[PDB]
Amino acid sequence: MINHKIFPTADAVVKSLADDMLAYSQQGQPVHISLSGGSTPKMLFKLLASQPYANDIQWKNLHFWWGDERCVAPDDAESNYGEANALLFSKINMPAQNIHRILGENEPQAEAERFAQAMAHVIPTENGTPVFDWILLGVGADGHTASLFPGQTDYADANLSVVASHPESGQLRVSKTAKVLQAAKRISYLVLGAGKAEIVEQIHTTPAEQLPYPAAKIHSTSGVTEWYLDSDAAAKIA
Amino acid sequence: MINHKIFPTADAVVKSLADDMLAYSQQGQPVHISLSGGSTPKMLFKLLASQPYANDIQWKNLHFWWGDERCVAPDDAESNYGEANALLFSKINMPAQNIHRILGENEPQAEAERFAQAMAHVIPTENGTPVFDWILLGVGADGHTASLFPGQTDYADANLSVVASHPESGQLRVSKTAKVLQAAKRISYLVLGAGKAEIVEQIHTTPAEQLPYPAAKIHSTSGVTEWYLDSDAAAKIA
Repeated sequence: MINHKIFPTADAVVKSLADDMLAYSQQGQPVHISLSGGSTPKMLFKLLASQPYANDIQWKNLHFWWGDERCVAPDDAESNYGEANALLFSKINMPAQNIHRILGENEPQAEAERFAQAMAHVIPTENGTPVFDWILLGVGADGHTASLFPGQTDYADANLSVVASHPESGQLRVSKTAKVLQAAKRISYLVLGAGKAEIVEQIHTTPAEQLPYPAAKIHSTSGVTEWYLDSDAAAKIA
Repeated sequence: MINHKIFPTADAVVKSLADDMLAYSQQGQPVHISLSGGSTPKMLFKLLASQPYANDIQWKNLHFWWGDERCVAPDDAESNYGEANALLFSKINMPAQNIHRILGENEPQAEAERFAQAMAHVIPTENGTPVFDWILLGVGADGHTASLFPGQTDYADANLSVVASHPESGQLRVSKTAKVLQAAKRISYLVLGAGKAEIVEQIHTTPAEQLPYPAAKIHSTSGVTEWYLDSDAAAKIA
């Protein structure tokens, strides 16, 4: 199933995400959630750290993992974990073991392997692949998602993680592979702002086969693939 | 906000709707639902009458109304209520008082007025207009919804209901007006099958002001407007 949601504002998108985080936490069983970094996740973290979310969300039932992470120390300005910690985790009461950071300070190939083994060990699996309850994703102006970049992504990668490099900066990242995104119950591309209007129009109107964009090609095989836009991102299609 | 959902099968569409019907019923308070007739509602009624829905849905909390009704006796083949009753109501335990049919056997104008007063009396209002929790809508091959037909719909009608005549047969209907649809918390256009692919593509790609279709023009003002499609109806856009 595919679900496209167009909200009037970025704030409305983030509220809807926060409401879902709360609902997940009330279910009772562990919920494994994969986090992206960037401007929309930043907004989400700030709302989640505020009342009444900070108090009402049952953080003990939620597990945070990362769809990708920059290979820098967790206190570096470019750490996804570091930003989530600064805006959210340091402001709430959540079991430390429910936060599953990628070790960006470590040798990346061995870290990708440790990260993959942790996912497979902790998260319920289907055919050996961890099944996320929810993966939050970005879409770059180049169509990338997590750190799966156009022209670098092996869609038949059987591993659960990969070391990839940013195509412009050469920065190393540890990323989930497409396989893990495809295995998830629900993945949600959070695509906000005028800056994304053009790529939205391309993905919306063009067969995925004709595009080089990982975000256009990767969907949950048997679950839900969602596109969250605000009116600015949707301005060319709605 | 606008929500588009594309499901792989008609069964999956109606499953999603029945799950929502269940959840609505579990809030220990009245939920006002407006029903359309036609193939998809038909499928929904059969599912609602099956296990586990027949027994688990708290029918005492749901109130059913009609977005439109054919001005025929309730046991006539052409009655929307009559079909809902044959497929669902006669198979479940639901208070008679919770089923608010349009009296299709009666003089249509005085019936439109009775229907209007009945909605205004018991459904919480906003600026005088009853606010439906959920309105299920069809979209005809001509773009009509409820019994609001292209070229014959007064989008500025301040009344809550209207007598309409089918443009082909002259058959009389009592319909909600556009105003009631626009005031609802949630309206959901249920558009299934290859027969709808062409008009799905037209509504999808053309500004509503350039289209004569009521279903292209009518949305919830401050709530959710949804389009539920199957792969077949989405074939020209996805």
